[PDB]
Amino acid sequence: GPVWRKHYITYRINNYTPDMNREDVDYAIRKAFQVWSNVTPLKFSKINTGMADILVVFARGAHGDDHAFDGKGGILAHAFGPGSGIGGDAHFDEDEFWTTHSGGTNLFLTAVHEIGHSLGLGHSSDPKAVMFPTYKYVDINTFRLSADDIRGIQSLYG
Ligand SMILES: O=C(CCCC[C@H]1CCSS1)NCCCS(=O)(=O)O
Ligand SMILES: [Ca+2]
Ligand SMILES: [Ca+2]
Ligand SMILES: [Ca+2]
Ligand SMILES: [Zn+2]
Ligand SMILES: [Zn+2]
Repeated sequence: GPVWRKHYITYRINNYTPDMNREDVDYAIRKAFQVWSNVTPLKFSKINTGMADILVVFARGAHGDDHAFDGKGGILAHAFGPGSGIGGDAHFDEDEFWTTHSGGTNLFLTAVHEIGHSLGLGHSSDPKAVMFPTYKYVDINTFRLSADDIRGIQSLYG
C-alpha cells in the first residue's frame, strides 16, 4: 500500500476536544508521533496554518468523509493512509471522552494506532501490537511498540 516518499512530515491539529486541556492534546499527539519517529527515518513537525500532511480532527457523526462515526463506544477513531488531500488525516470521535490516563479513552494510545494508519500500516492480529484493532489501556509509561509493530513499520520505511 501507499507510503510517504519524503522524511519531513507535517501535522496540524485542526480543532481540540473539550475533553482535555489544550496542552495535553498537544503533548499526547506529539508523543504519539515520537513513538514512530523513534523507529523510522521520519521527522514530524507541528504547523499552525496551511496544509499539513496529517490533519488531526476531532469530529462526531457524519463529518464530511465516507466514514461516519457511531456515537460513544464502538469506533474510536480512523485514519487515512499516505496520500494527498485527506490522505494521512487522522479523525477522533468526539463522542468518546478523551483522556491523559485510563478514565475514558486514552488519546495517546489511540493516536499511536491512528498515526500508524497515517503512515501506511494496517491492522495486526497480535494482541500485543499497538496496531491490534481493539482498544485496551496500558500505562502510558509502560507502553512499547511490539516486535510486530516495529517489523511492520520498518518494512515500510528505513
Ligand atoms: O482502532 C481504533 C483505535 C483504538 C486503538 C487504541 C489502542 C489501545 C492500545 S492498542 S490499540 N478504534 C476503533 C476500534 C476500537 S474498539 O472497537 O475497541 O472500541
Ligand atoms: Ca492529508
Ligand atoms: Ca464511537
Ligand atoms: Ca468528547
Ligand atoms: Zn473521518
Ligand atoms: Zn485501526
